[PDB]
Amino acid sequence: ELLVYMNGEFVPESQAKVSVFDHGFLYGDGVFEGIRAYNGKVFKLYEHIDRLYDCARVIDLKIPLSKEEFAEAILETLRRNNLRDAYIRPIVTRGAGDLGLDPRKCPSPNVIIITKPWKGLKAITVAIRRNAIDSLPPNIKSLNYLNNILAKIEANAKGGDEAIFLDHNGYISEGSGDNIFIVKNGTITTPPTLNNLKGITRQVVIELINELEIPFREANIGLFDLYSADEIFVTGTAAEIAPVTYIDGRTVGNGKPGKVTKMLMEKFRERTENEGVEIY
Amino acid sequence: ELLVYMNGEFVPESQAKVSVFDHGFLYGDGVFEGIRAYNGKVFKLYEHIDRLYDCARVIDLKIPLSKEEFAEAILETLRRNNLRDAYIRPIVTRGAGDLGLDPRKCPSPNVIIITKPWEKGLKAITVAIRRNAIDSLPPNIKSLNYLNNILAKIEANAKGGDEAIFLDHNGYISEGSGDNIFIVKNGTITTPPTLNNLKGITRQVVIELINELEIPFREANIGLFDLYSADEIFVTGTAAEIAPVTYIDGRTVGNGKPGKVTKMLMEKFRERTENEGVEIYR
Amino acid sequence: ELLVYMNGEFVPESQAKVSVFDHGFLYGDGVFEGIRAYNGKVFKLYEHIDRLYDCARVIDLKIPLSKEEFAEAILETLRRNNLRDAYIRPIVTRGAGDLGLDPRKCPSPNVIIITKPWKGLKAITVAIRRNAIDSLPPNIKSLNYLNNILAKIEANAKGGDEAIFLDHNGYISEGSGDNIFIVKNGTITTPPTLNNLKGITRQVVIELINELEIPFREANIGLFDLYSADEIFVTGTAAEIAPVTYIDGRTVGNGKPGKVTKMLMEKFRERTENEGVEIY
Amino acid sequence: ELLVYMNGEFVPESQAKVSVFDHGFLYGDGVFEGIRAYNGKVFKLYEHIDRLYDCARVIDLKIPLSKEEFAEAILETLRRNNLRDAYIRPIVTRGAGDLGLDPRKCPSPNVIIITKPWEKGLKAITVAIRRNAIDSLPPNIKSLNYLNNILAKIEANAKGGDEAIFLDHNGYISEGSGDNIFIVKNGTITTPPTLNNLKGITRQVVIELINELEIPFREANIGLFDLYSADEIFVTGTAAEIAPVTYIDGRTVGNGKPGKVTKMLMEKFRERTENEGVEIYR
Amino acid sequence: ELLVYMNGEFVPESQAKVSVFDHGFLYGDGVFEGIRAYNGKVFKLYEHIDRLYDCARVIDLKIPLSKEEFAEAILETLRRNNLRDAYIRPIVTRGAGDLGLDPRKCPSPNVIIITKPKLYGDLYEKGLKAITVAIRRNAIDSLPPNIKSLNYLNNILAKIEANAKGGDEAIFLDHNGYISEGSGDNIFIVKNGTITTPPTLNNLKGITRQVVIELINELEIPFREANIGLFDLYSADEIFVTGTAAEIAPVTYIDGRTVGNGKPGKVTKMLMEKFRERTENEGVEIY
Amino acid sequence: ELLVYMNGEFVPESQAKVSVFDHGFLYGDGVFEGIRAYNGKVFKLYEHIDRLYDCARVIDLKIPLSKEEFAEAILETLRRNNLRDAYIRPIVTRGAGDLGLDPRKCPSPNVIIITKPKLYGDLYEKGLKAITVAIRRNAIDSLPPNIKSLNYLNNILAKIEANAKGGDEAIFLDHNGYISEGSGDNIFIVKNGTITTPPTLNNLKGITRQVVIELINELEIPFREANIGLFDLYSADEIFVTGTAAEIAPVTYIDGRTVGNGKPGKVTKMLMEKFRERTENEGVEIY
Ligand SMILES: *Cc1c(COP(=O)(O)O)cnc(C)c1O
Ligand SMILES: *Cc1c(COP(=O)(O)O)cnc(C)c1O
Ligand SMILES: *Cc1c(COP(=O)(O)O)cnc(C)c1O
Ligand SMILES: *Cc1c(COP(=O)(O)O)cnc(C)c1O
Ligand SMILES: *Cc1c(COP(=O)(O)O)cnc(C)c1O
Ligand SMILES: *Cc1c(COP(=O)(O)O)cnc(C)c1O
Repeated sequence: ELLVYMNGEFVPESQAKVSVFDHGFLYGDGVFEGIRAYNGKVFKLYEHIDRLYDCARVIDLKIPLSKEEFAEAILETLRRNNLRDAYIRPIVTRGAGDLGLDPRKCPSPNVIIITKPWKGLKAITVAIRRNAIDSLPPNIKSLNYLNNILAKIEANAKGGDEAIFLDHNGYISEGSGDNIFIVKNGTITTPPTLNNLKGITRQVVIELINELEIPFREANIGLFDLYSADEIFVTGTAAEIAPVTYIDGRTVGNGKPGKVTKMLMEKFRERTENEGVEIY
Repeated sequence: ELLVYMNGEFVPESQAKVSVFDHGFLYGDGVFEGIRAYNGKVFKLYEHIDRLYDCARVIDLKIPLSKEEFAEAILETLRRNNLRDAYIRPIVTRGAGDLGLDPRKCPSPNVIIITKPWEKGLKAITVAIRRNAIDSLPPNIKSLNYLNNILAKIEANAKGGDEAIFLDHNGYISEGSGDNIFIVKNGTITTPPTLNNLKGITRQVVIELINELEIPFREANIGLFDLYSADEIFVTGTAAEIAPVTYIDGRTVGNGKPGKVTKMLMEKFRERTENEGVEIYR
Repeated sequence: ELLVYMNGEFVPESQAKVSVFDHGFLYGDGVFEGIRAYNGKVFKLYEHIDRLYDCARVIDLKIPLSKEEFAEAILETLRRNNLRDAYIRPIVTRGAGDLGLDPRKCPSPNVIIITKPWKGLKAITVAIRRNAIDSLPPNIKSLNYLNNILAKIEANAKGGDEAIFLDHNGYISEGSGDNIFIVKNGTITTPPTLNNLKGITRQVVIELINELEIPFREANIGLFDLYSADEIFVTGTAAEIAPVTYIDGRTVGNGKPGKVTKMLMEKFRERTENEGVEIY
Repeated sequence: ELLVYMNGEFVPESQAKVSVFDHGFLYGDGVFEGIRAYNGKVFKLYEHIDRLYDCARVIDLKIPLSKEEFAEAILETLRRNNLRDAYIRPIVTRGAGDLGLDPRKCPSPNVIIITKPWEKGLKAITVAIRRNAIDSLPPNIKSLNYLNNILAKIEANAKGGDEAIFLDHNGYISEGSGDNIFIVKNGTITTPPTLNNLKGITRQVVIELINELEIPFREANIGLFDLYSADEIFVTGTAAEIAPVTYIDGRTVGNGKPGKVTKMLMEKFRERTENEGVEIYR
Repeated sequence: ELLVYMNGEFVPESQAKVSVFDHGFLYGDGVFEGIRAYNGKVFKLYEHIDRLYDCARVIDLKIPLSKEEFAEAILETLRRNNLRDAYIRPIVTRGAGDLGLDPRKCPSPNVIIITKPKLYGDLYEKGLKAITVAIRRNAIDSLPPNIKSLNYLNNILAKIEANAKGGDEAIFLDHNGYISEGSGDNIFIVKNGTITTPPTLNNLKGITRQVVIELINELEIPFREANIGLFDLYSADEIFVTGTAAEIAPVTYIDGRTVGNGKPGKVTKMLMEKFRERTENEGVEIY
Repeated sequence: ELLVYMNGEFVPESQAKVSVFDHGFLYGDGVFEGIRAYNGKVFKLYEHIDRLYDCARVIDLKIPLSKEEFAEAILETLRRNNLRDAYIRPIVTRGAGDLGLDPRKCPSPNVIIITKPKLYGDLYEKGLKAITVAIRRNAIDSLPPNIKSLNYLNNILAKIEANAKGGDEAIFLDHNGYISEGSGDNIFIVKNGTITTPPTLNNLKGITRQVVIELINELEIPFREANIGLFDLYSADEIFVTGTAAEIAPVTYIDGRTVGNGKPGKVTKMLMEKFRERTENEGVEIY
């Protein structure tokens, strides 16, 4: 049985439980990460940690471990589970307090680390818009994911593998759990991150694009751009690079993964084979 | 030790815990209520349950109890704890599934019920952060995604406020971080339409009291100009009841003491909580 | 073969054609109506005419017939086709001018009248928003219907019989071609018309609701209201009252037409049997 | 008499007519282009066709000609009319179907090609009506729904303007009613990003000329403040080419005469239309 | 020479000047009113004063006079100039401070009251030609339009558009595309015998507007306070605007378009006559 | 007593007054500048003048002085008061007209120049405590924030919030939720060694801001002009604001939250020192 890190103890999965009084559970008042181990090494471990700490700062939550201790803890929980290929979900919550909202009454944050062993998508645009930048900033990878879940429920009902959000301005934002890229006449465009999330996989992809010297723009786009694109793909830690071959039932290109997307998938695979922090 | 209802079992508080795999924890993927018991009667029990079932429907969650069984579970939890004056927090979550978002992989929801035992105004401040928008995370869902509200509270804590007041994206007043808002100006009471806030049970009772008293009343969008020129402000909710707001953004509301109308509504509300409700021990 | 009214001539359907230089065709620069004849009488003929003329005024288009002459023309084209149960599509365009946009160069509007013989809907909310009140006012029943068509294309791809628009504020607007009503705990709500279209069928329905003394509100609503509604229906000249029994795959009530909706359908049917202008 | 291309036939202008059942007429359900021929060569023929096919794809319309065949049809229509200096208007519509909206009932699109034979600035005015929004009726589609643009022109006609200037809902400058917009301020040229307007072929040529001349250039959102303080303004499009704007909202732009930079771009553009294009008679 | 009230002193017009350091001047940091005297009586004097004090409260400015003392000051300045028919402009400013924004550094508000002695033209025959402006009304959460403040550049910019674009009157929309008001007057429309006017939130809670609604309800004309848009303006049977200085002004053309027959409408004309009657029959006696 | 330039005359401060009928006073209808003299030299004098003339053009106001005559007037008013270190406030107003809004009825603008003799405190140690305000910045299509106008009540309202809410400095968002600026200073952030500042569209095209970007590019610090939001502010390593009066001011706390260690950051401190050097080495000689 896999062990979960809970505040420094390793607890079997079936017994890994949090107080119902934890503000993480009552109010989604916490932050989280998603990280992959490939063949014994943790891909972009430090970058993910840095984002976690930034998100914690945004919600005014003090993580009770230094960054190095957090990295050790992630590594120790993979070893304890004897994992080499894994998805890792670190979570930091506000902890318990009074029953109300007030985070000043919550003296002890809680730290959890879950480790689990490890043709394109039909995407649909959803009616629901992404969380606004001045209500629930979407750059926060928080435990408030019901915006994302409502979009997923739409896609499930409407013939889609993946939901695509616009923002309130009508700009394309992202998928429900992944950043979005388009290819047109050989130029790649992706939205600026402000209205979506500063994806680590997106950042790797951009480095690859610039190394391949493929023309690239970070620019807001709309429905006209999605429906006229030669290729679409989405990016994220779990999905990696995933081709999107239909959009609202419309065929993208010939309906199979495009040339630029398949090229980047191969380069991305190479980076995951060659980089990372050693677990053992 | 108080006991927590958990899927039909009564569990000591200290051991009342949920799987870290529950999407309620992972994603705030659930709904909740807040209910008061006053001297052995639950106030507005059925209006709370009905709202819970509406919010669950909006997030496409089937609660695995009939409404009648939910009512019985709440009353039984109160009884097991010997409570007569209490605050009650029902929660329903999506339960566990895959580690990803998709609620279709979540076969079994969790039902939890927490019971706890139970003139100067509030100083309010308006916050920079806007209310969750009606086409992103509709504020009418009393869900476990409460970081909008907590972000507002963090502002109020830093800015000298007991209560944070939200605007929406249009610039319309919305509500407090956990309470609806009313103003009084030249004998007329105005409160925002519920669309950009939440359909409060307390707010509804108060409208009823207003209409009994024949005080002129409007449900209409308002802005900062209205807050800053009001004769009285108050907020409403299950825990706070009716709470006068005596300062706004450091500005004195009337004479800084609770206003004539607010006080009259406070008295009438107290009478309702004394005289109506569902009896726990019967 | 059915005849079409074209500027006072009656022209067989197969030869009923408009100059490609008509600004109606080049730029959708015209207005239109939809009207039903039931058993020899034209339902709300004068109301539809009045709306046509209001829409023409909004686009600064002078209709070259008085209102009475327009009514005569509609009646004459139904008689000429010997119709008793019909859909009528009157259309007024800018006419031809210079090839550019300028309506001042277009001296002669064109008047066309088409007459054709005559479980709920699964509705889906669409990603595209309704035309804005200060860009292309949706109260104009104009020949610019591509907003409406793009929504229809979404619904067709996404498992829907009917598309439902929000506006830019997130408020519910209407269906792609019909007004929307909801029923909850016995109260009926419909949006104010500003962000949709002042439907004649909607107006009849409201009169019926007030005669049945059913609690009613004209109030903006959102997704929360649609997904928690006991009943939904849409209204329009062609559709009449149409029950909506699914919304984004979610069951409305028991998945069959609700009690209040079926009651109004029966009352509406009675009004169409008893009112109208006689054709013969 | 000039002939119009209509689904492969060449029809005298006076008899070139489409079914009143065509959704192009009923609902403006189609796309169009605008193209110039200069001294027996078509300027930017392929960039126009490519845009037509993009706009058709966005409205989910399959044009029943390959791009190469469309190019041949345009050139043949010009030849049949003996034209050398011309304005060309290709149109593709959805064709006829049911009388209702649904494009699935429309089996056969219509292809039409119209050919016509072919220093003081414009007075511009800003209009009240905003540009069609990017998530309602995306302005980048050169569709037959042009009433947004005609409403603007009606304003300009009533308000003393040769050209109407749109803002978008954010308050950003968008474009003219049928032309893109550029400003010049202290030696730098700025033009809006295309998202809230239309990806003009003329605008693209002009950016190329700007970059050849090494004049500092920005693609950036601008507002009224920028228009009202500009040293020069000009608009661009196939019919107008580069048109100086010498007044804005009655305010004089520079000295009221076309500006130094605008004039230099006008000369360079004229050279391109003289020297590049697809030959009609070859 | 007319006298201007200036903090209790009465100063000839030509000498009535304020320090260049008054934040009223530097920053538009103050509030104002517009009130009319008709035939020796001040119309809605106490209502205008109540609004002044609310606007002041909104900008966190304490007016150093009781409401009753302000009413006496207005009446006194009228008497000292011997006026029977007049327009009155009370102004309260923040006063002088440091050069910076901060109102805490400003100890002493200035109170000024200007008093000055109807538009030429047969308003039963000839209305205003209105244009809708590109600029939008100041937003309810940036510079709330309900404040009758010295910040009137939004309003002046709209007037400049109108001046340039062949209008006598500028009409604002708000950011939502809802009709707001004219540059200085609330707006009403009439359609199929029903009168509509926007809620006041996006414009200003006009006292003339309020009087007109009272007259409307007396006449039993169907009435709606609702948001409206361009479609409503362009299809209206009648349009008029309202405010203290101009009273009820018909709008007979909008953005080119003829309203009705291009003359003031029947409803408008009836309201104009009733309003003028109202101004003869009510008011606070100056003498 | 210091003298104030007033349409060519030099008037002692205490006598420097403007008519209550000047539309500058009634309506905030005018434009201004803020310029500093350091050690006998005026810093970016011609740039400030160019901005004044652009703001005037935006509000359709013709300044009745050539740019060169305006430069001489500023220099002259400094010399007449014998200043070496000073803050200069040129103002141009619409002038007097009729009582109404209409700027056509206003024949004669007023030109005023105020000249007055650094914030107390170790700015290498102690920064500003900033709060984000509920009120949004004036919108780009209602009252364009790029205009340095006499309509500063949006800015004063934000300051009032800050005063009440424990801030030294108010920070505005715009209607889109993008960070705009402080109430009177542009804003910069620093994160992982990259500096970001908003495009000027939703705020004001600051001259201090422009100087700072020049210094940044000299230092080869990575730099982005991009929109940003609350997430960016709350996670920034450093924050500072910029403007003529305050120069470069570190912001060490935002809405409760400690920025870095609560002291001015390394990048900020380097820019402050370089900026001060710049102000010693450039400028138009007064004498
Ligand atoms: C985690 C996440 C992403 C992608 O981030 P990576 O760092 O590539 O895994 C994108 N969007 C949302 C909403 C997410 O939660
Ligand atoms: C629960 C709640 C309310 C008010 O609810 P009552 O039903 O009166 O307890 C108001 N606003 C928010 C955000 C809430 O969560
Ligand atoms: C015609 C129309 C309606 C309904 O109008 P009726 O007068 O009931 O037929 C609603 N919405 C749209 C978009 C329409 O075109
Ligand atoms: C066609 C068009 C343009 C400019 O196009 P060119 O391709 O340069 O002819 C600009 N705006 C609108 C609205 C248009 O229809
Ligand atoms: C004063 C004013 C009005 C009209 O108010 P009255 O009280 O009727 O004089 C309307 N709009 C604006 C902007 C105003 O300043
Ligand atoms: C003057 C001003 C600035 C700063 O500009 P500087 O030219 O650097 O003095 C920034 N914001 C506002 C609102 C201002 O008035």
